[PDB]
Amino acid sequence: MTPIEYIDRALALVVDRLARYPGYEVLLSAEKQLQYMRSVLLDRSLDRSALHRLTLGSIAVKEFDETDPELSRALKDAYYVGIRTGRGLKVDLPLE
Ligand SMILES: [Cl-]
Ligand SMILES: [Cl-]
Ligand SMILES: [Cl-]
Repeated sequence: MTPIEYIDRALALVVDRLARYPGYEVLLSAEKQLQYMRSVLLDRSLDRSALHRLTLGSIAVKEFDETDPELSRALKDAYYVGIRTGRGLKVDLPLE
């Protein structure tokens, strides 16, 4: 799995949930923070600074641990892989 696949998983679940709770500011905030992490992964010119301002882990615990554990887990996975630095990720060579 790549970090982006985790982000995209979380995003799909947030979108699914938004179909049920279209107004929910918490989900809308989560969607914004995921999209930002996604853009950071895709574009090096984008400043990585604001990553420290993200609250996805806190949101999962406070809002979804009880209510929606599938979403909670997905948000936590996405937050973690999103703040992991570039330099520690793993690479597979062809033929290996
Ligand atoms: Cl969890
Ligand atoms: Cl790290
Ligand atoms: Cl790793």
